[PDB]
Amino acid sequence: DQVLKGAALVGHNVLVPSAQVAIDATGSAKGVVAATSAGFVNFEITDANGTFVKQLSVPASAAGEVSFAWDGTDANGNRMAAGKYGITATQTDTAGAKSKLATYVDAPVDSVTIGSDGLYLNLTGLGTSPLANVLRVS
Amino acid sequence: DQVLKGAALVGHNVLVPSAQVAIDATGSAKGVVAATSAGFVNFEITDANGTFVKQLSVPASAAGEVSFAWDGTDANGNRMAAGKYGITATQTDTAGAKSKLATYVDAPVDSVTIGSDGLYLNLTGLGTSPLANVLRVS
Repeated sequence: DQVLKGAALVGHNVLVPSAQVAIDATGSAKGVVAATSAGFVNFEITDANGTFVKQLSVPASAAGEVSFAWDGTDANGNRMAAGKYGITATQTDTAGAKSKLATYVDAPVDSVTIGSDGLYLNLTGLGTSPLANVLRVS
Repeated sequence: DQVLKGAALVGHNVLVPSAQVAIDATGSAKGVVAATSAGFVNFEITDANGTFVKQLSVPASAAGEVSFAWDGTDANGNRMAAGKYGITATQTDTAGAKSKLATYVDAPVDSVTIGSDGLYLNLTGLGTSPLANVLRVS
């Protein structure tokens, strides 16, 4: 099946549901979230223990997709260590109503592996992901 | 395309990436998370403002899927109001290393709608979801 030819993903970038994002030493982690109303969404980055790292805010013209991007630095301008960081997204509509939105992280498909348990994508920085958890190639 | 016959989803349950879960007045919200190591995972339920509601903990024989279930009550045994609640999952492996895991919520596909923007699933309690964000029918 092309459930095999999904090897064409190798070399490209994908969007997968992830509660965390990753950065190397050069920096930058991007992704998107689906806003259900107009307003703004605040993306909070925490560390291993759960310590505050940085916070981003993005306006939302109206319901729809909304992108985010972390430069890999803390609120104090400091470049954080390469590794995986937790990310939480909270929406606030025009009215003040709050809600948690699912985060989708963008990552490069370094390679694909086909083992006994099906086909898996080896996402750079993030790790492993079953071909299926993919939201789309963007 | 059967990208249309995915109307067979109506009446069944699906697993979709969600940062929140929902409960009616009778109760119960379930879902799953993919543990990357053996240990335990703690699911924390928060409210609209972000107030603590309840916390669940589940052991993990080893890397793999792990299910969760909230009875709709707070840590103090109180039945919370019907509605949407935020859920966060944190893994702790045998060693004490912590990590945030992506949450997938199980919800009944009340119906399917096909509009100008493609086909959408009307998930009971959660709301809307584009056919694609679905992880699988379970």
